[PDB]
Amino acid sequence: MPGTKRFQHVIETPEPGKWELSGYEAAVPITEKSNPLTQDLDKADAENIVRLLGQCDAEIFQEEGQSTYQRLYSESILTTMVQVAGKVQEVLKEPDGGLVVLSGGGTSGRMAFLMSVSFNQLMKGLGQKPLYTYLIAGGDRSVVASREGTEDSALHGIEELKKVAAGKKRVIVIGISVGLSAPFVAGQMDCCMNNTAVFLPVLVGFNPVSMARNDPIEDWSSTFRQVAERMQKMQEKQKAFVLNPAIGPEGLSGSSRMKGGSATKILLETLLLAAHKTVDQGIAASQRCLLEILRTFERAHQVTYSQSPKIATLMKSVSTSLEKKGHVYLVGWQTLGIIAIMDGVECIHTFGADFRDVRGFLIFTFSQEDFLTSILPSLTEIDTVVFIFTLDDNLTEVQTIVEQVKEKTNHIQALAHSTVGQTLPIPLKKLFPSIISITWPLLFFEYEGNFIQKFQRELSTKWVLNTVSTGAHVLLGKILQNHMLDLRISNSKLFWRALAMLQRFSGQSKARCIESLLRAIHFPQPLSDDIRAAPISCHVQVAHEKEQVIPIALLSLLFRCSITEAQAHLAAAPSVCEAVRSALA
Ligand SMILES: CC(C)(O)c1ccnc(-c2cccc3cc([C@H](NS(=O)(=O)C4CC4)c4c(Cl)cnc(N)c4F)sc23)c1
Ligand SMILES: O=P(O)(O)OC[C@@H](O)[C@@H](O)[C@H](O)[C@@H](O)CO
Repeated sequence: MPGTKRFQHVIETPEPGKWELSGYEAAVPITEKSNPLTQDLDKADAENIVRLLGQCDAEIFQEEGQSTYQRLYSESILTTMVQVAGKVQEVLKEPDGGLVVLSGGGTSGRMAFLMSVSFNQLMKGLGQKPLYTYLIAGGDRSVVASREGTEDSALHGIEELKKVAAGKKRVIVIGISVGLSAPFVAGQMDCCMNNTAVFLPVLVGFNPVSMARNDPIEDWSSTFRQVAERMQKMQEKQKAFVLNPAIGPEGLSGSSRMKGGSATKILLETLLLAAHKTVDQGIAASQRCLLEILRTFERAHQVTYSQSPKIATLMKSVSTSLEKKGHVYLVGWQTLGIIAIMDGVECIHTFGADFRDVRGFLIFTFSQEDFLTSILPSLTEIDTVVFIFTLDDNLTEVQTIVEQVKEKTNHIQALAHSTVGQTLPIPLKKLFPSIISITWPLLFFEYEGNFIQKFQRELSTKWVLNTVSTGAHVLLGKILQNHMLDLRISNSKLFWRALAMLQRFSGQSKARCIESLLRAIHFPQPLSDDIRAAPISCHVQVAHEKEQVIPIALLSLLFRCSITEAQAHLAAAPSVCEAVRSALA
């Protein structure tokens, strides 16, 4: 019948109580799983929220059991990291015609950008020509934009790759897809494997290859899984590498911007930084140089979450201000301001947020008097402003801005990073009662910019902002257990997550879940056989433009009613969330 092949590969909903015994749980990609830790994330008070996420973040460094999946510290993973370091050296010693591309969609693209710059800086601080570049799906504007649709073409990945790679004779392509999912990266990897004379592909994500996506990609013939499997075969002869430790589920299910993005920086900062440090010394990069770096990042989690109490407070404030229809400002310097901007933008697609709700500023790129003349005017009693900087920053700029903002609102807070024994100028201190200062131990360091200190700081801020933005929205009641039910379907991945979420919460067959989702999407059009057989992109393109699709679908299924009926009931409920929970009892 129509739609049987489109949906053939969706696993059937199990019968009640047998989610485990059917083998269904074992098939959920680690990156899509419900993290047992956060099953009641929707009931946790702010303090618990910080704790539960700091703990989800911790799983990044948790060791492999004695049967189960390789992790970061597993010997097979570290070996792979060393051999890739190795290949990145060959290219470092031959910089004419050599290039290193970091590539992904969404937050994977954003991570790739930050790291391309950092390592380009390093090469320059040492007077050598920069060999790094990045690619992000949808081009360079995607870096600071919510543009979830752009990851779904393999040809557009290959195109961007052929662009930045022309003329070059040795290119290392680091494709980053947390879920081993993005067609944008899959095409790059396959192109690489078709021309190894020039290309060395390296795939980075956090599922076993047996859980890589196996869906048809609409402009292409292999699936991400086949690609990743061909890469794996090639690794024995060292012409492709798959670097894919399990780090455990996200605290918020499928929100791969969180642990996935952090583990991405962790994993590649470590490996690339080792690669540089050790070319100098004329030594093979070793499992032990990586280890040093890895353990440092691991201390960095402990140091960051030492400050948990004031992380929770900042959260409580961010939430209150969102709850009163107010807005949130994340102001910060150099690289930390970027991260601030990446985080606010990600709340748009993650939580259904207006871009003003949580937004970031680099000193988007609106600097001193400009910020004070444009943004400063229109503030309010109820708004929250966060200042994010290090004690190596233009602290004059800082205190100026804090001052004027002080008058507009009281809900300021700061995130301040120091080397131990640095101190706050006291006009800055008195301006923040409960300041969040993270003081870093002294560490020995090879290079001028002290890159290992940037990496620590960037990561620690990422964790703080991710945890704040995410738990603020959970406090508002927007999250259902540990799932974001009411997401906007803007790509094929998100279509499949919507469907799976409808199987999970309704408990009903796949045939019905699919029907109810396609009806909610395409309403007022009825389900014809064309619609049933359409490619997934046609569903996406229509769902992208609507509201509450997935809750309308769930209601229809829970009441056994039409879309007309479920819509009227959702309109008669106090809120989306109230209606859904209600129906679920
Ligand atoms: C936990 C919950 C709600 O049950 C859930 C959430 C999301 N996905 C699943 C799930 C369960 C079983 C298999 C698959 C397969 C998934 C899906 N693969 S697919 O697109 O080729 C196929 C069309 C579904 C997928 C997706 Cl959507 C993202 N990443 C990976 N690696 C992945 F395999 S998600 C998923 C389960
Ligand atoms: O890295 P992946 O698995 O290919 O995911 C790439 C993008 O879908 C993903 O980063 C998305 O933008 C984030 O909002 C997830 O929280």
